[PDB]
Amino acid sequence: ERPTFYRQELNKTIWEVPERYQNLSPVGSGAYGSVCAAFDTKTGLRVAVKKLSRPFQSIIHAKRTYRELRLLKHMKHENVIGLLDVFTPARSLEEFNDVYLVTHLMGADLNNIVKCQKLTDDHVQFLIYQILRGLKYIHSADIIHRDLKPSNLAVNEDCELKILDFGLARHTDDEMTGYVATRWYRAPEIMLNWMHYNQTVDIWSVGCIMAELLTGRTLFPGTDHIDQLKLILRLVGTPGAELLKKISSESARNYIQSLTQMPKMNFANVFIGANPLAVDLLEKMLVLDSDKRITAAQALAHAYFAQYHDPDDEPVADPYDQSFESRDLLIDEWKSLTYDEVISFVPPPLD
Ligand SMILES: Nc1ncccc1OCc1ccccc1
Repeated sequence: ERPTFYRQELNKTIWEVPERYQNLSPVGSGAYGSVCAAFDTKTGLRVAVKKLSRPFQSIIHAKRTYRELRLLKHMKHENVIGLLDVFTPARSLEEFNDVYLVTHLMGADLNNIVKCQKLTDDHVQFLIYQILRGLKYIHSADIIHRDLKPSNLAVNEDCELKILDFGLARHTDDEMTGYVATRWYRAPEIMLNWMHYNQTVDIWSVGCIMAELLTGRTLFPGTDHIDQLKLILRLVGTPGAELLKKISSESARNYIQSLTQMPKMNFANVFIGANPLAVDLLEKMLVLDSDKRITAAQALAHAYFAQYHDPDDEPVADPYDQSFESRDLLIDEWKSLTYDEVISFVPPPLD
């Protein structure tokens, strides 16, 4: 039942993994955590294996670990990263200390691929279609990604795309500061914390990505939070009184009102030469009032995607119980929860 493990040291650390995984080779330069590429001899799949660092060192870290495992176990969709395997060399709860996770090896992300360059309209159609397809799935389970950007989108030779690296740990203030890609795709309401946010923040990110694929340029490359807000408001216009009401921070509401009023620009003269159907879709995504943005399910039926739309093949997710987020537990309790999820894991059918 229990497989045989073997040990080796790599650039760093003792890795201890089932024999099925061969040819471990350090990847990412540690940008993704401690990650090795490998070949899984049981599936024939090229895989990424992550060893979690100090998963249970604190309450906050124990919960993070549990959170990532729960989320990865839930997701089963062509356009979303899933879990191939999860293991520990530990034989009991008492000795449980390390957690390893296994997924498809991704090669190129959309960032380091389309760096500084425009795509053809049919490629924009197909890439945005798949993002919205994965997002309909994610949103139907009441999961919000929260951090969509080109670097979290993986694409292979045949233009096939998966969404990766969900928002699982809140960013520091410093990484959100200045002229940084980490902030350029973020909805204004969450960038300035105007109000309680919801899944519609992801649709704002999609519009920012779509614009960039059409022009080859960052849509809102702000030098800081406030510079970025000015770039946004110049395009979509300053808030009307209806939206101002919904901003529950008095200080933010007050700052917005200090600004000279501006009308929404003509998108056809911004995105010169673009498919009129693409322009129409951009206007429906890039709307300041989040209540009024188009949803993923609605966008999928938009005429821009007539080439790819298939209502019988755009599935939704099983319900996802997130009650644990409200829950306050000891380190050892989070750890015991995690062990149960490791132990109960069943791999996906190879078909
Ligand atoms: N899939 C990957 N491809 C290349 C480098 C890193 C990758 O993912 C790291 C990972 C593995 C397991 C769970 C979560 C993240």
